[PDB]
Amino acid sequence: FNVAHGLAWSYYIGYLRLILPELQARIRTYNQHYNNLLRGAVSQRLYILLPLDCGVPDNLSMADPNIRFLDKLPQQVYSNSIYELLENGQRAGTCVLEYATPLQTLFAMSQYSQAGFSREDRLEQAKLFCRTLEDILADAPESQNNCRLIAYQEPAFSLSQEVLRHLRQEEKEEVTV
Amino acid sequence: FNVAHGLAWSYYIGYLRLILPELQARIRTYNQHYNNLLRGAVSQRLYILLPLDCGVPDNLSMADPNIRFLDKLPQQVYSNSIYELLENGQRAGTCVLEYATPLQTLFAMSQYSQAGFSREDRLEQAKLFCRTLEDILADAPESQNNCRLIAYQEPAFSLSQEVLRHLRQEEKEEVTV
Ligand SMILES: CCn1nc(C)cc1C(=O)Nc1nc2cc(C(N)=O)ccc2n1C[C@H](O)c1ccccc1
Ligand SMILES: CCn1nc(C)cc1C(=O)Nc1nc2cc(C(N)=O)ccc2n1C[C@H](O)c1ccccc1
Ligand SMILES: [Ca+2]
Ligand SMILES: [Ca+2]
Repeated sequence: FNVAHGLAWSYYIGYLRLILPELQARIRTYNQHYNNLLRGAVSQRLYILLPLDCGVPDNLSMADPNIRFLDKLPQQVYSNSIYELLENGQRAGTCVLEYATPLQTLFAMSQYSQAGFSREDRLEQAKLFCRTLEDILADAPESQNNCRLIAYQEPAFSLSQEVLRHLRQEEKEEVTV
Repeated sequence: FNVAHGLAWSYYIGYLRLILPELQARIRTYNQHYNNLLRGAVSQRLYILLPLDCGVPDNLSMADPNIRFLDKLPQQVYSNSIYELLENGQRAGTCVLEYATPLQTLFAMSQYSQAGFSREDRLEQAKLFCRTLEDILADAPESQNNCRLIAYQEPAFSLSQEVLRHLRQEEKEEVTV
């Protein structure tokens, strides 16, 4: 009994597979502007946050003030937000960012006593969710190239630094190959 | 590996548990009107259609012309539609009706070759989805009393007659106990 299997297939089949094909185009179009204006550039991939603690806030800035809302991404109806990642008050990167909503279900199940679903169970299923979604995106046409999973366990931490590490690695890969 | 487990928990935790508490109130309020006007009454439970063939049309009338859109249910934002069930052109019942959207995921997976998910698999998981959702609603507070699952296999059929059978049984139970 692994709720993560169905959660990952539902998230892919019912959302990612539908939104991702439009995204590269929406982002390029925006980047004409962003460039001419702030000489900036938004990464072309959807960055999906996968906190293993299944903590999804209503606004990213609350999880880290160095993650600042910049703009809504226009449509070519799906709402997607571009954020700037700050270091010492300076813009260090920009990207389309959002949390994987299925993790909220895992959180809610761990607080729903009738489910018999412990915090240990929640963590196990959050990891399984990440692995399954990775497997799906690996076999998937282009979708894998249109997004990046950012999974992290917080100790008992800077989310903006984690995202910047990925953005910088993404650029490195782009220019070296 | 059973995607139905996660589909059913996600459908409950992320939708049914959230909508059902408002529903009895929305329906009672509407029924003041419906009564004073057409001397009719809308059943107080959400009827969820669970076709085991995972065929979900964009409009109910296409699955059966004796299922006719009547009105949108007002809010106390969730969109819910009241339908009239016809027999020989006459109104025989009314209820809030909708398909269980997770079955669409099962359908899409059966057409997504990379999933390795056959029609046999789809049927097996559609049944498991129904059973799991029933189990969840059975342990759930009031939610079980605020909705009714209508699961059916179509041969190789009148959907309105299936729904009316349930509505009439529901009334019988109400008046006898
Ligand atoms: C069903 C897919 N899924 N499975 C799991 C598990 C988690 C998700 C998921 O995350 N879904 C989802 N993400 C969305 C993002 C936006 C946006 N970015 O504006 C808008 C709607 C979004 N939906 C909802 C979807 O369209 C829908 C389904 C049924 C009925 C109405 C709507
Ligand atoms: C996530 C829950 N789920 N799991 C499976 C599996 C199927 C469903 C499902 O059916 N979901 C759903 N049913 C909806 C009905 C209405 C209406 N009747 O207006 C509006 C939104 C509705 N959603 C979407 C939900 O709000 C949402 C999730 C993530 C992001 C944005 C929205
Ligand atoms: Ca956290
Ligand atoms: Ca059918």
